Amino acid sequence: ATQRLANFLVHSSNNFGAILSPTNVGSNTY
Amino acid sequence: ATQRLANFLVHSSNNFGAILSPTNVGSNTY
Amino acid sequence: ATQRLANFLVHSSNNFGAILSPTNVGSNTY
Amino acid sequence: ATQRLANFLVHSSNNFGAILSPTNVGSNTY
Amino acid sequence: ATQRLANFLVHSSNNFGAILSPTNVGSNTY
Amino acid sequence: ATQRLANFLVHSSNNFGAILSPTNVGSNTY
Amino acid sequence: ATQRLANFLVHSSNNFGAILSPTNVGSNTY
Amino acid sequence: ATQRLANFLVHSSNNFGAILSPTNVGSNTY
Amino acid sequence: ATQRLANFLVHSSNNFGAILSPTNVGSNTY
Amino acid sequence: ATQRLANFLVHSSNNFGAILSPTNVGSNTY
Repeated sequence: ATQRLANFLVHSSNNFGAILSPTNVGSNTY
Repeated sequence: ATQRLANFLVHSSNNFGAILSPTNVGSNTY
Repeated sequence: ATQRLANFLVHSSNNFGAILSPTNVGSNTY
Repeated sequence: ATQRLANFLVHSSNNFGAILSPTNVGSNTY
Repeated sequence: ATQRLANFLVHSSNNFGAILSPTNVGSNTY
Repeated sequence: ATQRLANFLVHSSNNFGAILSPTNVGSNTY
Repeated sequence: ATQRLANFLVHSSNNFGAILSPTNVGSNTY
Repeated sequence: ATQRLANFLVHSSNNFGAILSPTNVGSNTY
Repeated sequence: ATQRLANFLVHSSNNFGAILSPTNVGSNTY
Repeated sequence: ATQRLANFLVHSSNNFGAILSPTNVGSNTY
């Protein structure tokens, strides 16, 4: 059992409210 | 069992409310 | 058992409310 | 059991309120 | 059981309020 | 616009690999 | 726009590897 | 825009490796 | 924009390794 | 923009290693 993972960015959330408008953006390139 | 994964971005959510308008955007390129 | 995965973006959700209008957009290119 | 992980950035959250507009951005490159 | 992790940056949060607009940004490179 | 939701459990995922065998189980009752 | 939500449990994930076998279980009751 | 949420438990994750077997359990009651 | 949230417990994570077996449990009651 | 939050407990983490088995437990009551 082997895994090779190239460069990355990791995040996580939960969010709740009366009004939600989180902005999440990313434009990564190979 | 082997896996090779190129560069990536990972996120996760759950969200709830009276009004939901999260913006999620991404335009990655090979 | 082998897998090769090129560059990618991954997200996940569940969302619920009185009014839902999440925006999800992406325009990735090979 | 072996894993190789290239350079990365990791964050995590939960957030809630009356109005949510967190900005999360990243544009990492291989 | 072996893991090799390249250079990285790690952070964590929870945040809540009436108005949330945290900015989180990063543009790391391989 | 009104919604009434009784007690519940919520989860979400994405998963991938060479071999996948996640177990998800639940037996809730009214 | 009004929502009423009874008692609940919320979680979220993404997971990946060579072998995946997460266990997720719940048996909530009304 | 109004929301009423009863007692709850919230968590979030991302996890990855060669072998994954997280256990997540909950049996909440109304 | 108004939100009312009853008593709760909040946590967050990211975790990774060769072998993952975190235990997360909760049995809250209304 | 108004929020009312009842009594709560908040924690956060990130954890990683060769073997992970954190225990997180809670059984709060309304």
